Amino acid sequence: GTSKLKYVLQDARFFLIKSNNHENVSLAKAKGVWSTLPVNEKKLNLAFRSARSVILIFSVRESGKFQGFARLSSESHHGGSPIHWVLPAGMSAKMLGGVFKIDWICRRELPFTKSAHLTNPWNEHKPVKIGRDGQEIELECGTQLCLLFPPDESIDLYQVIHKM
Ligand SMILES: CNc1nc(Cl)nc2c1ncn2Cc1cccc(C(N)=O)c1
Repeated sequence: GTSKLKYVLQDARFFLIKSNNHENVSLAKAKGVWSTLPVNEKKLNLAFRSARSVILIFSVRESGKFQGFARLSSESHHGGSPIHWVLPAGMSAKMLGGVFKIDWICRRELPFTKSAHLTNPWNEHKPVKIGRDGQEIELECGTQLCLLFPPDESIDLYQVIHKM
């Protein structure tokens, strides 16, 4: 069902994550980690303390889709085997230092064509697919967007609710 999902999304904050390549999103799904640029890293650390759930909604650039969504389980931390991110033109690897742990809520795709009726007040009411990496999505639009994804029956939200 969707009752536990709605509970997790209750009073959550939502952020759009734009990745330049599929390889890093695949790595994030396999390992439960994400790294972003320092400007967005600071925003996510502040949000993590402020909200019962912080949700990252992922979209690979030029894919025309979202690839899933996940909940932050930690603030960013440095120190660990450098994740073997595929670095775009000038990512320095030092800018992708700072690793957040995430718990996937949905690893299924959603095409942008399915979200065309959702606009984001925090980005001038443009369609929610439009936005830069780290753009915050207002609560009602973010909740609706997450509910549009196909159910991911491989995920049990029971352990996620306990992190809360
Ligand atoms: C593992 N984390 C990531 N992996 C990849 Cl492949 N792309 C990411 C990313 N995080 C943000 N992006 C998008 C991006 C790429 C280069 C420059 C900017 C800029 N704002 O100038 C933004």
